[PDB]
Amino acid sequence: SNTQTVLPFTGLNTPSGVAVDSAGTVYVTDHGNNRVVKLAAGSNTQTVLPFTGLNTPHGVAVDSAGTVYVTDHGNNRVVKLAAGSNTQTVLPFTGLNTPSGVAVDSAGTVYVTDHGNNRVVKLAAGSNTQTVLPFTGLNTPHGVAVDSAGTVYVTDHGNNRVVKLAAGSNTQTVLPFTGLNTPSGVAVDSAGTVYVTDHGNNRVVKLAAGSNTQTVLPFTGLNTPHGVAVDSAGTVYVTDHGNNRVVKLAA
Repeated sequence: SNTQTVLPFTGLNTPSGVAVDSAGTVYVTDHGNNRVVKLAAGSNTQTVLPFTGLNTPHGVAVDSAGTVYVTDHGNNRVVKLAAGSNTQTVLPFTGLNTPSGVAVDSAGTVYVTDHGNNRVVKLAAGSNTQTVLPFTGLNTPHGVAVDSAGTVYVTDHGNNRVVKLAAGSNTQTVLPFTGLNTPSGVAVDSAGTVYVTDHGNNRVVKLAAGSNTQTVLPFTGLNTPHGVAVDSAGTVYVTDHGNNRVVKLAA
């Protein structure tokens, strides 16, 4: 599409993460206001999720049941809220330092970019002890995403690259993105297309599987975009952080 839509969130300040569930509900981390807000598809009014004690929250993810996972970055913790629940759960990660991105796979495993420790950790559903993914040489990583085979994608923000790690592998792969001037958000769709937000170039780029064709999505007027999400219809959502808005663009 060459039509982008500003979602009717209101009063955002320096928003970071965005996520979209199978029903089309959109969640955004309104980082500068210490809140997480959501818009149901077609809804006119945003609602603040009843998280408690959030401080400069960053990443957000949502699973198939509508559970919302948020990196409570200012508190070095990750919290989740089941749909309809008023009582958040603090996930039992340990030793986090300014965590950023969060993702959740089909098995309910939660992946967190432990940005301040240059590592990515994961926590299986029902487990109380995280594992460290064997990425190497990361520097201030930001976003994280996971596909259906369990392959994990991380934006290695400080090294201006996007790297991926298959489940059970020791060798990470640098993806053939070009001209990145520091990446932030990442997402992956069912076709294996990888989407990245490019901070210094104020743009969202996607990488087609196999061909490795890179295309700049025709968003316009972006200013320091942060989070990116993609829904089942292929529509791309970006947190336009510098402009305090969330924008979407159909394929």
